[PDB]
Amino acid sequence: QARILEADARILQAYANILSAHAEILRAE
Amino acid sequence: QARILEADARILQAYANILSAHAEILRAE
Amino acid sequence: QARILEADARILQAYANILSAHAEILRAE
Amino acid sequence: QARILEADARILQAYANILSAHAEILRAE
Amino acid sequence: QARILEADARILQAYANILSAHAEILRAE
Amino acid sequence: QARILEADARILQAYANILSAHAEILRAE
Amino acid sequence: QARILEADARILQAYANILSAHAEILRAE
Amino acid sequence: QARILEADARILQAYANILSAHAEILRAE
Amino acid sequence: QARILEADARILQAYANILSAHAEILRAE
Amino acid sequence: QARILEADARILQAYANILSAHAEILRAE
Amino acid sequence: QARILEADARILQAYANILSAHAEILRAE
Amino acid sequence: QARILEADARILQAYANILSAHAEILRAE
Amino acid sequence: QARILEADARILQAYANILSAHAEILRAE
Amino acid sequence: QARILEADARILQAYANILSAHAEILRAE
Amino acid sequence: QARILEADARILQAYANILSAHAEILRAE
Amino acid sequence: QARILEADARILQAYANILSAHAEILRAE
Amino acid sequence: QARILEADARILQAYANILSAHAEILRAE
Amino acid sequence: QARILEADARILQAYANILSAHAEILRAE
Amino acid sequence: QARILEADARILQAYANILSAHAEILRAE
Amino acid sequence: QARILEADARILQAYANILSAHAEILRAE
Amino acid sequence: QARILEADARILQAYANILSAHAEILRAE
Amino acid sequence: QARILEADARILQAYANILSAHAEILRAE
Amino acid sequence: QARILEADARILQAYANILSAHAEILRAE
Amino acid sequence: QARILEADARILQAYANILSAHAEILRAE
Amino acid sequence: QARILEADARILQAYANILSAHAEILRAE
Amino acid sequence: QARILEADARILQAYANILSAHAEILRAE
Amino acid sequence: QARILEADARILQAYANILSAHAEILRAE
Amino acid sequence: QARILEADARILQAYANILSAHAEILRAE
Amino acid sequence: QARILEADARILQAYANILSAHAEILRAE
Amino acid sequence: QARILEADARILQAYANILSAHAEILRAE
Amino acid sequence: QARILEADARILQAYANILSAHAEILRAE
Amino acid sequence: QARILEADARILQAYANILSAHAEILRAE
Amino acid sequence: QARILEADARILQAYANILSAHAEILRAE
Amino acid sequence: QARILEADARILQAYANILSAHAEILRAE
Amino acid sequence: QARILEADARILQAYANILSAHAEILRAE
Amino acid sequence: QARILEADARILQAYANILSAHAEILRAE
Amino acid sequence: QARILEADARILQAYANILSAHAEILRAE
Amino acid sequence: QARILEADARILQAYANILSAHAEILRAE
Amino acid sequence: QARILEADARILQAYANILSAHAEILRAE
Amino acid sequence: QARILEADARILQAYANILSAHAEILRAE
Amino acid sequence: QARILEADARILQAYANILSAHAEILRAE
Amino acid sequence: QARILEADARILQAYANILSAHAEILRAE
Amino acid sequence: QARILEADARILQAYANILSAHAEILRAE
Amino acid sequence: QARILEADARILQAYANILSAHAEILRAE
Amino acid sequence: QARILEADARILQAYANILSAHAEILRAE
Amino acid sequence: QARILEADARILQAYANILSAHAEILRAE
Amino acid sequence: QARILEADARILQAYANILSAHAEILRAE
Amino acid sequence: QARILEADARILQAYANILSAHAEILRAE
Amino acid sequence: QARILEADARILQAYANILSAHAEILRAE
Amino acid sequence: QARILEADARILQAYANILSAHAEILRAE
Amino acid sequence: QARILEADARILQAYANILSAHAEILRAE
Amino acid sequence: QARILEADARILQAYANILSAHAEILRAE
Amino acid sequence: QARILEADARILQAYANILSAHAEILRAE
Amino acid sequence: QARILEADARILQAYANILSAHAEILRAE
Amino acid sequence: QARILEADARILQAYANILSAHAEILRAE
Amino acid sequence: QARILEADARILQAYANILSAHAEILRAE
Amino acid sequence: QARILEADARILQAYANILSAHAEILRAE
Amino acid sequence: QARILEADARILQAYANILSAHAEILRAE
Amino acid sequence: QARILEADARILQAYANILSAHAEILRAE
Amino acid sequence: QARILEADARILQAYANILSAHAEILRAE
Repeated sequence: QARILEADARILQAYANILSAHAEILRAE
Repeated sequence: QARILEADARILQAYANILSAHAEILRAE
Repeated sequence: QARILEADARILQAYANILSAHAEILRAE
Repeated sequence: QARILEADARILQAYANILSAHAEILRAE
Repeated sequence: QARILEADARILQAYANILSAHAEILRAE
Repeated sequence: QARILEADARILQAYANILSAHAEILRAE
Repeated sequence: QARILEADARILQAYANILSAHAEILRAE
Repeated sequence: QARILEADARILQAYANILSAHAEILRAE
Repeated sequence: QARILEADARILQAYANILSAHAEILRAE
Repeated sequence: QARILEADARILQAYANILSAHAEILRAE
Repeated sequence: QARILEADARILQAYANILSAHAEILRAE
Repeated sequence: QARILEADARILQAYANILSAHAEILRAE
Repeated sequence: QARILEADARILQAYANILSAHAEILRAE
Repeated sequence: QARILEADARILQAYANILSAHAEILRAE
Repeated sequence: QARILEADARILQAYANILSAHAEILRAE
Repeated sequence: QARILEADARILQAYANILSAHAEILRAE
Repeated sequence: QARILEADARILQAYANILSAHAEILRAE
Repeated sequence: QARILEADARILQAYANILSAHAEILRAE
Repeated sequence: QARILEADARILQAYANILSAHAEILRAE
Repeated sequence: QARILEADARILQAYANILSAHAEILRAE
Repeated sequence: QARILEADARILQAYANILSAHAEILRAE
Repeated sequence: QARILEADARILQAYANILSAHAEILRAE
Repeated sequence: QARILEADARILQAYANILSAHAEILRAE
Repeated sequence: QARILEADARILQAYANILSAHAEILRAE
Repeated sequence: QARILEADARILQAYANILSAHAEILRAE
Repeated sequence: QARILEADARILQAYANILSAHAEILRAE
Repeated sequence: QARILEADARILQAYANILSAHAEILRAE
Repeated sequence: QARILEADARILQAYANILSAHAEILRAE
Repeated sequence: QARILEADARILQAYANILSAHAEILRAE
Repeated sequence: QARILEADARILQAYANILSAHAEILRAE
Repeated sequence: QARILEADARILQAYANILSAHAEILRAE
Repeated sequence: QARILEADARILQAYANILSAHAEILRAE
Repeated sequence: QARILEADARILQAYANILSAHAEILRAE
Repeated sequence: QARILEADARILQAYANILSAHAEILRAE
Repeated sequence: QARILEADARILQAYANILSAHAEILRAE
Repeated sequence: QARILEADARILQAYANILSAHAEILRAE
Repeated sequence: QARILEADARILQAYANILSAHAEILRAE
Repeated sequence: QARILEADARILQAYANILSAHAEILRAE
Repeated sequence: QARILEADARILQAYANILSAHAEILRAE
Repeated sequence: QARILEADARILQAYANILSAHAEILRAE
Repeated sequence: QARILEADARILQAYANILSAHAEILRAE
Repeated sequence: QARILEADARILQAYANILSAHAEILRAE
Repeated sequence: QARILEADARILQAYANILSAHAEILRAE
Repeated sequence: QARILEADARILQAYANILSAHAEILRAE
Repeated sequence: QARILEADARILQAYANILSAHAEILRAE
Repeated sequence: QARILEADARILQAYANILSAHAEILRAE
Repeated sequence: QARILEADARILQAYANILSAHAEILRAE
Repeated sequence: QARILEADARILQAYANILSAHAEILRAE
Repeated sequence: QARILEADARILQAYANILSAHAEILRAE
Repeated sequence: QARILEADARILQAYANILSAHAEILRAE
Repeated sequence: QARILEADARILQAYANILSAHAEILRAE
Repeated sequence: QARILEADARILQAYANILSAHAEILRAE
Repeated sequence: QARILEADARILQAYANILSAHAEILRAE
Repeated sequence: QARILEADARILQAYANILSAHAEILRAE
Repeated sequence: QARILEADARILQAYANILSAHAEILRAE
Repeated sequence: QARILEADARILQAYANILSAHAEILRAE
Repeated sequence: QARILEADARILQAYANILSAHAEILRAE
Repeated sequence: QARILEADARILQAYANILSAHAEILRAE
Repeated sequence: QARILEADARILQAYANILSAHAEILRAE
Repeated sequence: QARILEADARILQAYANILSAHAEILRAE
């Protein structure tokens, strides 16, 4: 069951990467 | 029944890989 | 389980970066 | 867990920056 | 945790700046 | 923590300025 | 903390000014 | 703290002025 | 603090004026 | 402080005037 | 000097009892 | 010096009782 | 020094009772 | 030092009662 | 140290009551 | 340490009440 | 350790209330 | 251990409320 | 062991709320 | 043992909500 | 003189109760 | 003279109770 | 002379209780 | 002569208690 | 003088109850 | 002669207690 | 002076109830 | 002669106590 | 001054109820 | 100043109700 | 005598429920 | 005598519930 | 004698509950 | 004799609760 | 003899509580 | 002999409380 | 011998309190 | 021998108080 | 020997008071 | 030997009073 | 006012005539 | 006022006639 | 105002005439 | 007033006749 | 304002005339 | 404002004339 | 007044006859 | 604003004229 | 008055007969 | 804004003229 | 009306005959 | 009315025969 | 009425036979 | 009535047989 | 009635057998 | 009745076996 | 009855084993 | 009964082991 | 029984260890 | 028993250590 929690953590890390990429794209202009 | 949980964990890991790939593609430009 | 908390912290940091970028964009004009 | 508190502090600082920027914009006219 | 209190103080200072700006705008007419 | 009290004092001073401005506006007519 | 008391005194003085202005307006007619 | 007492005295004087104005208005008819 | 007592005396005098005005109005008919 | 006593005396005199006016009104019929 | 002021408050509350008794005289009719 | 201020509050509440009694005189009619 | 401030709050609430009693005088008419 | 701040909150709530009583004076008209 | 922060929250809610009372003053007109 | 964080949440909700009261001031106009 | 996380959730919901109140400030205009 | 996970879900839903409030800020403009 | 799985489902639905809120942010623009 | 399977169904439906939310993110663009 | 009129209204409502009771006598048959 | 009229109203309501009791006698059959 | 009429009302209400008790005798059968 | 009539009312209410007790005898069967 | 008019309104509504009770007497037949 | 009638009422209420006690004898079975 | 006008509105609505009750008397026939 | 009748009432109430005690004997079984 | 105008609107709506009740009197015939 | 205009709109809608009620009087004939 | 006839109607409708229940017994086969 | 007939109707409806429950036993198979 | 028949109806409805519970036992399988 | 039959009905309803609890045991699996 | 049967019903309902508690044990898993 | 059976029912309900407490132990996890 | 059984029930309920307290220990985490 | 068992129940309830106090220690954090 | 066990229960409840006092120490912070 | 144990319980309750007094020292700040 | 009492006496005499007529009708069979 | 007492006596005599008629009807069978 | 009482007396006399007419009509058969 | 006592005596005699008739009916079987 | 009371008296007299006319019409047959 | 009261009195007089005309028309046949 | 005592004696004799009849009925079996 | 009240009075006078005209028309036949 | 005592003696004799009958019934087994 | 009120007054005066013209036209025949 | 009850009894007897015939038919196989 | 009860008993006997026949049919296999 | 109880007993015996048959069928495998 | 108790005992014995059969079936595996 | 207690004992023994079987099944793994 | 106590003892022994089995299972890991 | 006490002792021993197992598990880390 | 005391001692020893384990865990950091 | 005292001593020693550990932790900073 | 006293001494020594640590912490600033 711990694998589900690790997968959720990885999903949230991917979401954070998405948000950081969008922030950098917005700050580009 | 534990195999269902392992399969769900693998599905979530695949979703995280999808999100990371999309993040890298977005950061490419 | 601590990885979930670290991911949440990273998500909130990304949100703060988004807000700071929007603030700088608004202050540009 | 302290990282969550630091992220919340950064979010609130970003909100304060937003409010200060809006105040300066309003005082411009 | 003290950073949260400092951020709250900054938020309240920004609110005071907003109120002062509105007061000056109202006193303009 | 004293910064919170100073911010509250500034907020109340701004409110007093708002009330004084409204009083002057009312006394104008 | 004394600044809070001074701000409260200023708020009450503003309220007294409001009441005096209303009294003068009423006595106008 | 004495400023609070002075402000209260001014508020009560304003209330007395309100009452006197209402008395004069009533005695007008 | 004596100003509070003077203000209370003025308030009571205003109340007495109100009562006298009402008495005269009642005695009019 | 004597002004408070004088104001109370005036209030009681006004009450006596009210009672006398009501007595005269009742004796009218 | 709190006793003198408390006695003044008692006198005013006694007058309030006078007025309330008169009111419930009117109500009993 | 809290006793003097509490006595002032009692005097004002006694006047409030005066006004409320007068109001319910008017209401009983 | 909490007693002095509590007494100030009591004085202000007594004035609030004054104003509310006057309001319900107006309402009873 | 919580008592001083609670007393400040009580003073501000008393002023709020002042303003609400004035409002329902205006509403009763 | 929770009492100090709760007292700060009470002060801010008292100011919120101030603003809401002023709002319903404006609304009653 | 849950009490400190709950008090922080109460402070932020009090500020939210401030902003909502200001909003319904604007709406009442 | 559920209390700390619930308090974090309460803090974030309080910030959400902040943002919603600001939004309905903008909407009321 | 269901309480910890439920608290995590509450934190994520609070962030969802943050994002929705920001969205309806943008929509209100 | 149904509670742990239900909590996992709640976490995933909270992330779904995150994504939907972001979507309607994009839609509101 | 129906509860475990129902919880599995809830987890899968939560993932379905994830995918649908992502889809309507893409659609909102 | 509001009490006499309210008593008249009570008498008429009592007669209304008489008539309604007679009606539901007829209805019960 | 409001007491006599209120007593008349009570007598009529007692007769109304008589009639209603008779009605629910008829209804119970 | 209000006491005699109130006693008459009590007698009639007692008869009403007689009739209602008889009714619920009939109903209990 | 109100006492005699009140005693008559008490006698009738006692008979009402007789009838109600008999009714709930019948009901208990 | 609002009490007299409210009592008049109560008298008229009592007559309205009279007429409605008579109507539902006619309807019950 | 009110005492004789009150004693008669007491006798009848005692008989009512007799009947109620018999009823709850029947009910206890 | 809003109370007098509201009482007038109540009187007119009571007359409206009179007319509607008469109408449904006619309708019940 | 009220004493004889009151004694009769006491005798009957004593018999009522007899019957109630017997009832709660039956109930205790 | 919104209360006076709202009372005027209530008076006019009461007259509208008068006219509608008269209309449905005519319709019931 | 939105309340005054909303009250004007209510007055006009009340007149509209007047006219519509008159119309359906004419229609009921 | 409407109650007896209504009870007869209830008995017949209960028999109708009997027959309908039997019918849907036959239908469920 | 309406109670006896209503009880008969209740008995028949209870038998109807018996038959319907048996029917949905057959249907559940 | 309505109580005996109502108790019979309650017994039959209890048997109906027995049969329905058995039915939903069969249905839950 | 209604109490014995009501107790029988209670026993049967208790058995119905037994069967329903067993059913929802089966359903919870 | 109603008490013995009521106690039997209570015993059966207690067993029903046993079974329901076991069921919600199974459900909580 | 009702007391012994009631005590048995209490023992069984206490065991039911045991089982429910264990269930909500499992649920709290 | 009802006391011994009631004491047994109290012992079992005390153990139930033990288990519930342990459960809410687990829940508080 | 009921006293010994009641004392055992008291000991177990005291341990329950121990556990609940520890729980609310954990909750207060 | 009930006294020794009751004293043991008192000792355990005293320890429970110790733990609760410590808890509300933690809560007061 | 119950006295020694009761004295031990008193000592522990005295320590509990110590801790509670310290707690309300912290709370009074 | 005596005319009201005479009218009430006539109403009660009419009620007595109604009861006597019903008694004669019942005694006819 | 004596006419009211005579009317009450006649009403009670009519009630006695009703009871005697019912007694004779019951004794007929 | 006495005209209202005379009108009420006439209304009650008319009601008594109605009741007497109904009594005579019932006694006709 | 003696007529009321005679009527009460007749009512009680009628009640005694009712009880004697019921006794004879019961002794018939 | 007395004209309103006179009009109400005339309305009640008209209602009494209506009732008397209906009584005469009923007595015609 | 007195003109409104006079108009209401005239309206009620017109209603009384309507009722008297209807009474005469009904008495014609 | 002696008639009331004679009626009470007759009522008690009827109650004794009821008890004797019940005793004979019980002794029959 | 007084013109609105005068217009309302004129409207009500016109309505009274309408009612009087209808009354005369009805009385014509 | 002696008749009341004789009736009480007869009631007690009936109670003794009841007790003797119950004793014989108990001794039968 | 006063022009709107004057226009509303003129509109209502025109409506009154319309009603008066219709009344005269109706009174013509 | 008794004929309706006899007809209902005959209908229920016919239904019982139907059920007995169906039972015999089912028992034939 | 007893015929209805006999018919209900026959209906229930027929239902019991139906159930016994179904039981025998089920036991056949 | 005893026939209804006998029929209910037969119905319950048939239900017991059904349950025993089902138990034997289940024990067959 | 004892037949109902015997039938209930047989029903409970059948339920015990059902439970024992289920226990044996479960213990088979 | 003892058969009911024996059946309850058998039911509880069956429940104990169920629990023992479940315990053995759990201990198997 | 002792069989119920023996069954309760067996149930508690089964519960102890359940707890011991769970303890061994937990100690396995 | 001693078997109940032995079962309670075994239950408490099982609880102690549970607590010791949890303590060892906690001390493992 | 001594086994209960030994079990309580073992439970308290287990609690002491829990506390010692928690103390060691806390002292680890 | 001495084992209970030894267990209490061990519990208190564990509490002392807890307090010493907390003291050392506090002295660390 | 001496072990309890030694444990209490150790607890008090731990409390003294707590107080000394707090004193040193306070003296640090």
